[PDB]
Amino acid sequence: GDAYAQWLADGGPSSGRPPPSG
Repeated sequence: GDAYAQWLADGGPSSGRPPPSG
């Protein structure tokens, strides 16, 4: 899913959330 694009924008792992799968 497009959630990964936002996940990286939030600093990736730094954000404090699991990387979306699809």
